[PDB]
Amino acid sequence: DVYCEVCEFLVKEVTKLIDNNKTEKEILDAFDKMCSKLPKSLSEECQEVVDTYGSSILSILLEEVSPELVCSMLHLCS
Repeated sequence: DVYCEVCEFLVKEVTKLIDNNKTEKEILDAFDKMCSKLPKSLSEECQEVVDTYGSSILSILLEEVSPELVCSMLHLCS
């Protein structure tokens, strides 16, 4: 309800990049600018999530697992 919020944030943003035809390389690189979207309170936690979870989020999304389930699958939400 903290690492969960940043996790829901990232999932959506990555599925936007998926829906806009970004290669996987391009999304890994778009992780640095993603946490810029957020206020400073959250940024640090955000970069903690990108660092351990980012590419695992992307891969699961790329397996066609529902965006909805990603964060709880990874034990960041729920």
